[PDB]
Amino acid sequence: GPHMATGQDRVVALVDMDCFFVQVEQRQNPHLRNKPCAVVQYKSWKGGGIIAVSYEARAFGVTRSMWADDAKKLCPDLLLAQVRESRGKANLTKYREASVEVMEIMSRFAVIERASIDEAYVDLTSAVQERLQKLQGQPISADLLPSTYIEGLPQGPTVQKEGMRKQGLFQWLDSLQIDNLTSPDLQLTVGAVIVEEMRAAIERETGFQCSAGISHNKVLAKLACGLNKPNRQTLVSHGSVPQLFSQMPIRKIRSLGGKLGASVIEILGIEYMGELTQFTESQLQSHFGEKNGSWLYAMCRGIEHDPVKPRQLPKTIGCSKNFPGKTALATREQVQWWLLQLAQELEERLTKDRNDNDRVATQLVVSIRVQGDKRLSSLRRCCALTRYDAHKMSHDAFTVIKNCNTSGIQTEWSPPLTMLFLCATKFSAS
DNA sequence: ATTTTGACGCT
DNA sequence: AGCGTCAAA
Ligand SMILES: [Ca+2]
Ligand SMILES: [Mg+2]
Ligand SMILES: [Mg+2]
Repeated sequence: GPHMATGQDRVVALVDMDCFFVQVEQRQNPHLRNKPCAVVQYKSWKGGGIIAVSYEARAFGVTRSMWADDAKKLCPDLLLAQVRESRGKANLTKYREASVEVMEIMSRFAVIERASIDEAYVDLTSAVQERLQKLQGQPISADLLPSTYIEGLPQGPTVQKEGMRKQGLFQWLDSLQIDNLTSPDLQLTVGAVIVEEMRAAIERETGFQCSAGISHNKVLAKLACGLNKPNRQTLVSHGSVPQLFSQMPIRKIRSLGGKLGASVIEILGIEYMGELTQFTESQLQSHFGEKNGSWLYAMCRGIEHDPVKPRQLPKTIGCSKNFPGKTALATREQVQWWLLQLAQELEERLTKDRNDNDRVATQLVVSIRVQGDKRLSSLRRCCALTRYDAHKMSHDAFTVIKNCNTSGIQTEWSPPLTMLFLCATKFSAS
């Protein structure tokens, strides 16, 4: 009752660029704008593997992970842009730089947590309080929320999408109590006003469109973001949670898309997130462990406490290449040549990182997979990273993996290597 | 033969 | 420290 916390203390947004790599290529090549297009890596094997797809192409059924030849079967007029290749491998530099562009715009508004190359969480609590004192009890106009959906509305006693959006927003604003500065729904609404402004700034200054979720925690912000894509934002209030969760498959909640979510479904015999409310915390802890149990118990009620971490920069810098099927590396020289290629790209990125962000990596992680191994990594070993020098780094990696060669012969490597991975970690200020 | 990434938990 | 899980374009 009067003491049960409700997790309404923060305003958190999640901003996710729409079909990010496609928008990077469409900005660069206007011929691709407003067309079914996709971004592909490599070209030789089945036309390349698709990694990003415009909404126009998704309408034909084109997806990520599809081979371009197969996507062309679904969408004969599909346009393709190829990821740059350098030193024999895919090079993602253009997209990393466009991402930095967007994160720097977002950082002007608030503390952000970089969640991936194209997504960031935003803690808007303080900015919301400032906007609320500036507003001075003034009602919030629908005009300040031109692309906002209110999850769960309209409800109760037009057939076009934008009509429904405005009806729901009108119901929400009609209800709002702008008299109380501590009102969580008012705080979320002001959050949404700020996110509209941030999204406008991103589009004005980069050309890129994005979607956003606004709620009281990261999990609900992330779920909200996906409810109305592309180029829209969705507010998920605390009161919307019971109905939203009553038909929400467990796997849709972040961290439950894999084995743990599968076990929640199997062990408890449920399908939707709301059904979790019928278990005690101790029951959930018994099945899924103390940490997971407590998390599930609060989450199914819409409550989560994971903070938006102040981290705008990635914590590791890695380079990896697969050598699938018959291309697996079977000679010592091949292995050394590819270690050099990886180390040269890594050196270039590390040097740029040191100049831009005043830090230096101190550990080099080398990972390999051998033909036959079921796991993603067959071997992970670390060593000192003392100089941003590709020849030294490639030598150190070879030194640390050379004992993996079963082969009795000199020049041959067995079992053949199907993957190489170099990752610089453990950054220190410089 | 999705590939190339990046964060975080367990022990 | 090394391994596993979950997620991203
Ligand atoms: Ca995206
Ligand atoms: Mg995303
Ligand atoms: Mg995606």
